[PDB]
Amino acid sequence: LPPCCTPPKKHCPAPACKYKPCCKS
Repeated sequence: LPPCCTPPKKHCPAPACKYKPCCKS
């Protein structure tokens, strides 16, 4: 998937968005 750190899918509800420095940090 594309950069999770984006308006489209910024939220990190699922694991797929575990590599989101914007959500982890």
